[PDB]
Amino acid sequence: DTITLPCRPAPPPHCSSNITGLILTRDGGVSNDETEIFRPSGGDMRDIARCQIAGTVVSTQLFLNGSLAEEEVVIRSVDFRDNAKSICVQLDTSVEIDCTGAGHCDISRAKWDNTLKQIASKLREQFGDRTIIFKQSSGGDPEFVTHSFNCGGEFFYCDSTQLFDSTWFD
Ligand SMILES: *[C@@H]1O[C@H](CO)[C@@H](O)[C@H](O)[C@H]1NC(C)=O
Ligand SMILES: *[C@@H]1O[C@H](CO)[C@@H](O)[C@H](O)[C@H]1NC(C)=O
Repeated sequence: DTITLPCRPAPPPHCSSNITGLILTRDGGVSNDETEIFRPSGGDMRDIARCQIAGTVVSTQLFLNGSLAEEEVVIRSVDFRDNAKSICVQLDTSVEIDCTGAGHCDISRAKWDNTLKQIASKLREQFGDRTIIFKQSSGGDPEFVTHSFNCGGEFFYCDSTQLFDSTWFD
């Protein structure tokens, strides 16, 4: 099985990338459900220091191409206790996005799931034994809410509401 994310306009095949990390923002679990909600960020991915892992392509939410870890998912922040501070996520293996040109870029469901199992068990190291909920960016504009990227001089905007709709370790 495969996660089919629609994008506008129809991304060319050469815009296939590797996901090598992502910026998350805890809202975070503010007055108790024994949970933590995390959402992908809509902010500039260079407006977050101590996450100097981006290569060349301009994006939001995830890092297309760019730097990987030595061989364990590494999650960092300037202060996890402050929810205004974004969380840097750097992978160890990259999940490939295959843009076929029709209108959607595709992700192996199995690859994502286990990239999510590792992130959540890393977040669970920092914050402890609590439910890690992955959810959609909660707005701002039609830009913010999507995974946007630059490829061939143009911006493509992908409905990323599928990658972030999970709960781990209830
Ligand atoms: C993505 O994944 C691996 C990372 O080592 C790389 O060897 C491969 O060439 C990359 N392919 C694409 C399409 O990004
Ligand atoms: C990322 O790297 C691959 C392999 O070099 C490249 O072909 C692809 O176009 C890059 N992705 C983007 C969005 O430019």
